[PDB]
Amino acid sequence: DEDETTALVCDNGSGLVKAGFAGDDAPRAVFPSIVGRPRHQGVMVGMGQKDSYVGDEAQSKRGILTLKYPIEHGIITNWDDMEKIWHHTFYNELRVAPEEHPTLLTEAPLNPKANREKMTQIMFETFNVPAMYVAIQAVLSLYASGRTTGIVLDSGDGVTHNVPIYEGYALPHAIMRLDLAGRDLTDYLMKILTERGYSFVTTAEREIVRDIKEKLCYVALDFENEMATAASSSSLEKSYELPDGQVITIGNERFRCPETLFQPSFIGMESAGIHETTYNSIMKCDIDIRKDLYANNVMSGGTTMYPGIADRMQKEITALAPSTMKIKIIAPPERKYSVWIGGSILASLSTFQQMWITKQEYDEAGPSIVHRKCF
Amino acid sequence: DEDETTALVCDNGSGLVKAGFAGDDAPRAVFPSIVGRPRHQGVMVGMGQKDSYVGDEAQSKRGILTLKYPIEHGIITNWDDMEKIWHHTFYNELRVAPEEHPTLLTEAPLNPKANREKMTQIMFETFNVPAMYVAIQAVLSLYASGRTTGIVLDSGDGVTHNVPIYEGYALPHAIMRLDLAGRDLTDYLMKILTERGYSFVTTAEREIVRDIKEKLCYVALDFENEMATAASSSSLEKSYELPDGQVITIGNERFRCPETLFQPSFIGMESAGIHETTYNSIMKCDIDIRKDLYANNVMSGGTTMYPGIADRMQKEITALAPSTMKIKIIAPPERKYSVWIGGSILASLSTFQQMWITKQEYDEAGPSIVHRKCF
Amino acid sequence: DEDETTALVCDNGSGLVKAGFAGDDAPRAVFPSIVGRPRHQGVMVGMGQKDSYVGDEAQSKRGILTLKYPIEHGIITNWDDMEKIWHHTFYNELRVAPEEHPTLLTEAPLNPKANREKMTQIMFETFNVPAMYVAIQAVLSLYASGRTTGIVLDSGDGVTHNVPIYEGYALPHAIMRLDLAGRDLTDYLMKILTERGYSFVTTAEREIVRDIKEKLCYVALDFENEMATAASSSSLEKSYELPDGQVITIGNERFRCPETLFQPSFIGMESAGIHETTYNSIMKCDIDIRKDLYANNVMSGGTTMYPGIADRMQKEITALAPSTMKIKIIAPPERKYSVWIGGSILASLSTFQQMWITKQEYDEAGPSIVHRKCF
Amino acid sequence: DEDETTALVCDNGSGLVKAGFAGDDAPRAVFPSIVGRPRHQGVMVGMGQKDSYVGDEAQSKRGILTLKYPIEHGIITNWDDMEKIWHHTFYNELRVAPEEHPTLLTEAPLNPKANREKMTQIMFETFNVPAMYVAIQAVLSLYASGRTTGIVLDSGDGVTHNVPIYEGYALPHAIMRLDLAGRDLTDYLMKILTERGYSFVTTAEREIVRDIKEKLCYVALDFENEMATAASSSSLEKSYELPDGQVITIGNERFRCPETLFQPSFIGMESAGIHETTYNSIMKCDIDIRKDLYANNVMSGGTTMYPGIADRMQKEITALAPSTMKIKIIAPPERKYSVWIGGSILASLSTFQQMWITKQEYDEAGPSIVHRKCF
Amino acid sequence: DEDETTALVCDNGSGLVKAGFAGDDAPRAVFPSIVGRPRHQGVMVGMGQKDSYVGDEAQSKRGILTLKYPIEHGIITNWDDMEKIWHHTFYNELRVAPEEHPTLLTEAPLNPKANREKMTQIMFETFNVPAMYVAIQAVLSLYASGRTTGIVLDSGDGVTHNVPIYEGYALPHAIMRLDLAGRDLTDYLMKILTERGYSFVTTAEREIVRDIKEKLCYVALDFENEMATAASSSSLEKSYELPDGQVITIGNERFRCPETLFQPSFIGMESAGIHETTYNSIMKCDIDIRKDLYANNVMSGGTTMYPGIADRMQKEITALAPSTMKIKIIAPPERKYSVWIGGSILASLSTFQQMWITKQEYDEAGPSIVHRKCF
Ligand SMILES: Nc1ncnc2c1ncn2[C@@H]1O[C@H](COP(=O)(O)OP(=O)(O)O)[C@@H](O)[C@H]1O
Ligand SMILES: Nc1ncnc2c1ncn2[C@@H]1O[C@H](COP(=O)(O)OP(=O)(O)O)[C@@H](O)[C@H]1O
Ligand SMILES: Nc1ncnc2c1ncn2[C@@H]1O[C@H](COP(=O)(O)OP(=O)(O)O)[C@@H](O)[C@H]1O
Ligand SMILES: Nc1ncnc2c1ncn2[C@@H]1O[C@H](COP(=O)(O)OP(=O)(O)O)[C@@H](O)[C@H]1O
Ligand SMILES: Nc1ncnc2c1ncn2[C@@H]1O[C@H](COP(=O)(O)OP(=O)(O)O)[C@@H](O)[C@H]1O
Repeated sequence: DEDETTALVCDNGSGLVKAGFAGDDAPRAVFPSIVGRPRHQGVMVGMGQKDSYVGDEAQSKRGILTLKYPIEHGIITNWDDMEKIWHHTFYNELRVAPEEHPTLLTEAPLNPKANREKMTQIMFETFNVPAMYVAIQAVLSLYASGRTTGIVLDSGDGVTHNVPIYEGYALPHAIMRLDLAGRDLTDYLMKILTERGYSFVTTAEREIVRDIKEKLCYVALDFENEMATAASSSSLEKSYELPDGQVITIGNERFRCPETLFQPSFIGMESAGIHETTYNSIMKCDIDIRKDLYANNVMSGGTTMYPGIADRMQKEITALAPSTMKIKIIAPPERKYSVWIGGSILASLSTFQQMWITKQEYDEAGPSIVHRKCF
Repeated sequence: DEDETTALVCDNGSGLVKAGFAGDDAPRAVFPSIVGRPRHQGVMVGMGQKDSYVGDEAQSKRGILTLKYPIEHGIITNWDDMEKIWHHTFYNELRVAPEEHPTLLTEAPLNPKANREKMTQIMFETFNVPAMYVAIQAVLSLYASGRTTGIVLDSGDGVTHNVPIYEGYALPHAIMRLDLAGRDLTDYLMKILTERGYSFVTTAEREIVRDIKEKLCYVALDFENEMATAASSSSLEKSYELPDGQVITIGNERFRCPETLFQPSFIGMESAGIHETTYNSIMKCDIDIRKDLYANNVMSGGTTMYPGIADRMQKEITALAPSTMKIKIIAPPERKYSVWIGGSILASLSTFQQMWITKQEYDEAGPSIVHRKCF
Repeated sequence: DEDETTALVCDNGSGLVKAGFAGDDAPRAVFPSIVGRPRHQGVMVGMGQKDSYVGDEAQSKRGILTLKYPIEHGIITNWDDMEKIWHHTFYNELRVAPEEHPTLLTEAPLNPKANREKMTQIMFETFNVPAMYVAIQAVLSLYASGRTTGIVLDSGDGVTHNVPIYEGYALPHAIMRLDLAGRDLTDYLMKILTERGYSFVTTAEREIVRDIKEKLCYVALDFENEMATAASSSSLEKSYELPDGQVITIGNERFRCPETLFQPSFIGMESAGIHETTYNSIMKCDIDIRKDLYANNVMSGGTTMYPGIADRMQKEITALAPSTMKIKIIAPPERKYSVWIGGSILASLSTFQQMWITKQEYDEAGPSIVHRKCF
Repeated sequence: DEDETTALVCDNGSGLVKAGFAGDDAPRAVFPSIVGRPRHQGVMVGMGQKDSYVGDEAQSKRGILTLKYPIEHGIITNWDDMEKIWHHTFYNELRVAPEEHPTLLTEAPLNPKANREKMTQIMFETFNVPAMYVAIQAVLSLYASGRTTGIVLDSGDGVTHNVPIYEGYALPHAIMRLDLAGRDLTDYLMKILTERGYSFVTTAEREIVRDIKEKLCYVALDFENEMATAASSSSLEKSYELPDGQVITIGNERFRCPETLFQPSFIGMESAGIHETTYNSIMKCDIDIRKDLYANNVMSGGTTMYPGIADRMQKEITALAPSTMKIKIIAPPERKYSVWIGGSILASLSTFQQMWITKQEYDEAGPSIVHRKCF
Repeated sequence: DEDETTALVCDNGSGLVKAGFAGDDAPRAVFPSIVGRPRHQGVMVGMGQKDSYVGDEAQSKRGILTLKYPIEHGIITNWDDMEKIWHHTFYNELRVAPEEHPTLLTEAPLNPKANREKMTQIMFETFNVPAMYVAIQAVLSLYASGRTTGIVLDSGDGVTHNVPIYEGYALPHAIMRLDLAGRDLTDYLMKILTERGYSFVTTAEREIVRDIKEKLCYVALDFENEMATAASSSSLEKSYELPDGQVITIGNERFRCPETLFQPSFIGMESAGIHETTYNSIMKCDIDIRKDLYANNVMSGGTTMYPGIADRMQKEITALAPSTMKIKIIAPPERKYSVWIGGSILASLSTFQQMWITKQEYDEAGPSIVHRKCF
């Protein structure tokens, strides 16, 4: 730094802009991926001294704002804020120039192809960065576990992926991405608060909804059996005092939202459970490889941190998995910051310098340079 | 070794690469002739530590690989892999230099003229081997036994040979070759199983078919009498559990594939079984040899070790053979390494040392040294 | 009929249930072979008229039904409906008694051996028909075309066969069958639409996928060469309006799924396309057979009605064919019902009166009569 | 004819049933001596309309058949077809009744004595023929040259003969027959295709092998000297494009198979060269007769039509022949049809009517009438 | 021997090397004159144990050999091997040096002038032999019979002799030699089986033929009457189970082959009968010599031992010989060693030692010392 290239590590995901420096094991800046916009209206004389709201600063105020989500479904809908997000990352959190170091940002797999170019364009040309790489999300989570073969089950905010990866980067398989992760479960809960009685309509309390979900809603081994227990619950029934005033009694609700993740039928969707994809991708592969795919079940992303998520994959997996192989869940103590931890690993590499896309490359090999390095 | 020339004893055949040192008593290194290649696909950051997997290292994996077979019919299909094989044999499976040992390899009788030269060349030019000879397959099973005359029914893995042998070795007027050994039987077993109800499409589980064959498909004493027992299947069936959650009950199939051995008509092949050729080759031989050819029916190679295999040649041969000579089937308890063990004995003789072709001789007489020394 | 024995001709395969009578030029009753099942749910006042939908009746509505396919892989996956399908054939769509006429059905090559009997047993024992035979799929397609010698590339409606045929009918050997089919392709198109930007899921729109395939998706002469022309689409992009209200611009898609037929490598499957097998099967054959196989490339089945596929076989076939024999495609003008037409010819011969199984033989000799006649 | 006896001329040899009429110089029917048998198997509806295959009709199809050889080694193994051969000759080629004319067939010298009777038996008694004679093969070839003393060297398909004949029919000498002619050379070539690399196993391509031999494989003056020339051949090395697809490179092979005829050591036999028999038979005869035996070296039969066969007998003969006599090869422009040309000569004789065996004679002088006229 | 000079007694003839010492009663060492040479070829590490198999050692094995003959027609055809034949006879069976013992050999009457000297030369010059006499062959059977005068019909194996012998030394006026004995009979049996339906031409199995002749083949009483007995078959045909399971029914052949002895006419020889020459030589002699010549028709040599041979000469002789005297066949019990016994006698008298030629006498009067005593 100031004479060494030394990159950053940015996991500009759809849930947290997990930024931090190269070779670190903690992301310095962690702040949401919601950009805020007013709705309070009125006159002014004094003001909040802002009018453009970004990350944690956006989050701060919710009572005066409607919280827009720049990245939905791994597609960045609004690019105008993205320079300013990254200006909030480099200048205003990490306290660095875009010029001093590259920037490793994340690509959510099977991304819309125009975004890959569009992003770089904002960086190099408009925000002068010496280099950058838009890595493949899921792959970074493999390296985080220290695994080098397995089935990476990354359920981050916006997208879930069942990615079988081999020692050397895999050839197209049933490597897949699906929207069914954390945001979606946030949107399901609100459905179910509609038939409850408690009111939660807008963006501003939707984030509060996402909070009520994360820290309580344990993953039932089977919904139906804990459903019957709901009748004379004692440990299923507790009140989650809303931390700004209200009691939010949650009975059946607690293991109703987590079960939805693996059974999209509770929404009224036809999508496959994430444990179905697990079977599909592993069975497809040669008989002698299934043993190691089922041995190494990597489960990263914050969504796979609900209480009792671990014991859920012990029956779900054994269902449509044979008796000819060991079945063992890999779930590292922390796993929310999983794509960011992996990029840090790459940045400790000097080959990643030459596996990243240079400033000069953009002008020298046209815009298609992007897809030339990310394949 | 390390003090004397002391060769290798190598059975570079199409079934097992039976490697070892000369003067050794067993092939220390023994591993099938399979070259592995990827098909993991997906996201790789790890590495299987090869791309062109070979031998035992390939054999480990089956679920990540596709299995090529480099010597088919005792004919080296691709010599480029043979080069990678020997680089794995000498250096990494025997942990010796070839710039030290001579090498005894095997030749399936009556091969292409080129194989003999192609083999010698890779040895002298690409391993600087002090000397080597690629002795003639079937003949060696004769030296193993201590026998000096007989009819060698070497059924290796792609090739069957009816070599009536004498100490002044038989001329090409009695010796015969026909493709009908072990690999050819494997692709029939699955054939008749496709209509059963199990699937053997990919290569890696074709190998599994080869396993099922050896340790459960016994040779029918009379196909027709065991066919009739099929009405009351009980002794017929017996499940071979395959650990991917399946059970493989095999009925008439257990003895159906072995009768194909003796009747190529079920293949669609118009050729004669192994018990017919026996007659042909003795009837070609001189009258004053035929009683002892029948005394000395040597039945070698790993294919001729299925349960009940030997006893079929006690009734079939005797069928259209005379009743005027003592029929004794010579089928030792072990005849897998019949060629390998015989190849040790010759590699412990010093006249076989002067019978084999030195490094320098190859420059003195070209590639053609082979056919100048051996025929 | 009712005054003549007049059999049926039924192509009870993976296509439609093509029924009609012996010596008919068309299958008068034609309705598919998908079976429909309810899923309307809730309070119900009337009824959907039918409980289980069969044939055409099922195909009609899909928005109230979830669509089973009782026959997948040429393996009858559910027998219970087959009974109503033949009841739907004779009684309500041709309005005859099964006891009036015999029945000619199809057997796809290397069917499971129980399926052959199972079918017969419900027909003869549970519906009674004076006689019936389950003829061999491909062989009928030869006589339909009018040839008597060639390479029949009968790609029926779920199952592909490369049958080199002669005046005598080929023995198991270079007659092969493979699952690699239109219905399999259907699941490859929906696959690629994920982040590309379209959505297809359920059963009811899987059938629409099959539609999008047939009438717009033509096979590239070489994918890679029309792929690059994609760069600016003009001859690629066209719109397929889908009823629901939504436009389906298809660029590369037109020839991307169709190439996958000839190239299961893009699926992720190790298997070889059907034109590789065409070479394989011909090199397997004896040389006094090969000149007429390339000379008369008979291209049968509903898969060779795909647009730009015949022209695909002018370069695919000619590629690894000797220039020592003429090569010329025999393409019939229509060949979807090639197996039905050919079976009609057989049901219009009297030699067939003795080539079929009479009702009474089934009770008289145990169910192995099936395999006694169609071996 | 229809009032004149007028015989046929039939050379029912082991290579061609050379039939034609009396006094002709062309055999009308010439067609092989191979009777065909199926091996294609299968079902049938249409068929080839035959199931018994005979001569050229047999030859036609090879891809559906295995070609049996009724006459091997001048011994007719299958008599069942022989009526049908002769029915294919008289009725179906020459277009005559067996009753209208006699039939002159050939006896290969030193024939198994039961065959002479066995043949007549089929004719007179079962196929009513007014007369017949089974002439002595070699003798007919003498008359063809117009010679009346010499040494007849008939190398037809199955048997070679060195027959010294005097003006009047000879008294037993070293008049001999040997199997070493054309068929045998066909069987040697296949040996040598085994060590080449090209595959030719069965009956069906063996006839093709016989073709590759006849029209290319020139007779070396000395093998060994043209062997050295093989190194940088230009006129020795040419490719015999197989006329149904393949190139068949033939180098050393060309003058390797023809040299075998005179040197049985290349097989691995101990038999005498045909030029050794020449010395033996001539030297044995009185000193004053050798001059005319060596003057008239008659070389008939198709086998003695390879290119450079003529110049071969100019050194071979002079080797062990003195300086006291002229040495001159008699080899008529055509000489394949040599036994048939000679019988035509006999049939222009009216003494041959009385030197043939009458219908009536068989019943009137028992079966031994046969050996009474042929001595 | 080691106590007296004691010669050998050798009746060095074509049918056996009848060897022994002087003073013995029978030849100990008896073995046919066959020299073996390899013929199976090939490469080797084992061996046939000789490469110039000779005598008893050659006769044991035959299946790996081609059999040279060194004395034919009682003319020693080759001397090169004869030396080696004696090197196995003297050294290795008689177990003594020829550098240490004299030698009684045989002279077949009327040998060419070199033969008498050539034999003797290898014994004096190369074996150094102390003394030797090569007595005259036929004469010895005379002394063996007890006779002093008579007509010796000495028929060993190569040479038949009609020797009238005087009390002393007869003169040439009726002594004759004709080559027509045993070995000729052998080539006629294999001859007459070829038209019958068998082959046994080659040397290795010719010896077997020779075995069949001697212990089976009996001379008829007259060909013509047992030729008429041929009508019935019961007394003709009888299977000669030849070890190898080859059953050989032979009818007229047992007594068809022996007649050839008395009749060269079936060979095609214009030479007359050996039984004709007997009369001729006695009709040449004076009347005061014939009465006792007919009293003494001495019949010696192993050819004169077929059952039915002797008794035939009571009808043959009396046919064209007078009835005024006693025709008595002196037919000894056994007469295979007939020449060996006569030499044993002579070699048991010391005056024959003194009638024989010492070593030094060879140098002292050159090679012509031979014809000086034994002319
Ligand atoms: N401890 C937790 N238990 C279960 N779900 C959680 C937990 N932590 C985070 N999540 C959920 O996962 C989503 C946040 O994912 P995040 O890692 O920020 O996303 P991205 O990888 O898209 O940047 C949120 O919906 C949140 O509720
Ligand atoms: N019991 C058995 N009968 C038959 N095949 C067997 C048996 N046991 C092992 N085999 C297998 O069959 C094949 C025999 O071929 P092998 O003799 O090793 O061949 P090559 O001479 O071609 O190297 C081997 O692959 C071996 O593992
Ligand atoms: N003219 C056509 N071109 C392409 N496909 C067509 C055509 N006509 C009908 N189809 C539809 O597409 C499929 C044709 O191929 P299909 O018969 O399914 O073959 P396969 O044996 O490979 O499954 C059928 O499902 C059919 O309904
Ligand atoms: N032109 C030729 N040159 C050399 N060999 C030939 C030629 N013509 C025929 N032959 C060979 O001679 C044999 C055919 O002999 P053929 O006259 O038909 O027999 P037969 O007299 O037994 O009826 C075949 O092996 C064939 O290859
Ligand atoms: N006991 C026998 N009966 C009939 N033939 C015999 C008998 N023994 C020998 N012969 C035959 O007579 C010939 C052998 O004569 P032999 O005395 O050995 O000859 P030579 O005096 O030339 O050495 C052989 O052909 C043999 O088959």
